[PDB]
Amino acid sequence: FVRTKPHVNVGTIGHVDHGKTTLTAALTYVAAAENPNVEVKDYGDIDKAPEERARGITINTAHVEYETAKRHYSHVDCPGHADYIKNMITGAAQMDGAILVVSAADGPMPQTREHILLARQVGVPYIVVFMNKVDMVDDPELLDLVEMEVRDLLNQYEFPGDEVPVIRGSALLALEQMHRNPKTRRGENEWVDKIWELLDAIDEYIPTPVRDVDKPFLMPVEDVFTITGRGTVATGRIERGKVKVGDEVEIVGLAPETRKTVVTGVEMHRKTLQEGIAGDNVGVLLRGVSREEVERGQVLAKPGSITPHTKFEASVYVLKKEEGGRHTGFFSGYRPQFYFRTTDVTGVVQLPPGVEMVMPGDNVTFTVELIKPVALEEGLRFAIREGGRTVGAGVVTKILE
Ligand SMILES: Nc1nc2c(ncn2[C@@H]2O[C@H](COP(=O)(O)OP(=O)(O)NP(=O)(O)O)[C@@H](O)[C@H]2O)c(=O)[nH]1
Ligand SMILES: [Mg+2]
Ligand SMILES: [N+]
Repeated sequence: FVRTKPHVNVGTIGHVDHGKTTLTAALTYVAAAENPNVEVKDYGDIDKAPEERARGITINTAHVEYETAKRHYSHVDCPGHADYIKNMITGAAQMDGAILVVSAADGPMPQTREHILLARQVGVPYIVVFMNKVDMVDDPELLDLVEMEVRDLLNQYEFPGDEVPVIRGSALLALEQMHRNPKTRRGENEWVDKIWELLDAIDEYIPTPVRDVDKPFLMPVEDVFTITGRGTVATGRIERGKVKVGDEVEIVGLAPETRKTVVTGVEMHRKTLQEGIAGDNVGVLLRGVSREEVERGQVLAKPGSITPHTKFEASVYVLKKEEGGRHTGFFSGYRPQFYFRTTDVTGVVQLPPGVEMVMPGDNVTFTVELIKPVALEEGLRFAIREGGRTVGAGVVTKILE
């Protein structure tokens, strides 16, 4: 992996079937007619898992690479199915900016809201909107109506909704055009120009993040698998610092105790790296651990730079039924799921002696006790889900134990 341009992590979010995967595929084809380094990815190359073919939806987050003239992108395509929100969050947790896909035909839908909300509670700082399937919507009035709703929906979850770029296009027709002529450059085709229009927005609207490569190494693990000839790979986006082959690193969280290992390889999009730095989306080849000894939700950290915790105080907003949350309140003993970056863990809600009940729409402080240790830190935003439903959004305010 030779690096020439700044690197940025983007991805696709939005409601089920709105066209996130098709857009992703389209992006690779369009980009590759300019930059020959870009490897094109077909629809089936992205939704490739047997279970994805079987069920006809995206299930796993896929990582595709493309590039523009200005920057190198790692793109994380997420599922929109309500049942795979867990995966969407882990994808979003790797994004420096997200492309919210919204179908012009259907308008914003329940996971349009939930994905914006969750993107925030995993720190996604910027959103561009791609209004898709415009080739099915003749009436300009609705298109304006759809934009209006999306811009306002973003304003609710504290995104500059009146400001975000909203690119109107058709992911399918661009992708069809690139299939008919892969050498199709900018300007020759109106649909392919809409993708360029999207690419331009990402280039200019989504800024390259400030990344501290001097702080202790920290990579939240998004995934773990086995490379047949090499070993166990933990993947993820390096949050800070650097990792080289030969470094001792600690696997932190989700197990009773931390374990140390030696990095024996580092790869970004299958091209081996010498070193991995903050921002990079890498695979870290770990030694002496099977894929049963590392998992999604743990972090790789500079040995002893991080202490996992189980108990904290949070400032929490409980969603209203209208925002897709609970219809009724909960008491102490409520045992929902908590999502921090790529981590997902059961915790126990313990309210203050005065507080007997927490109602939807309430802002409240309580203390949470997790059933496994996790890499936490003051100020870390998180999400609460339970019963296939996002119920709350909070932030750690004080680490207790
Ligand atoms: N007419 C039209 N159909 C489109 C367009 N983009 C996608 N579609 C169709 O919409 C369907 C869903 O597209 P897909 O990319 O799978 O959506 P998704 O958002 O990735 N779904 P999921 O939430 O499962 O990941 C497919 O049948 C696809 O062909 C478009 O621009 N125009
Ligand atoms: Mg998809
Ligand atoms: N996928």
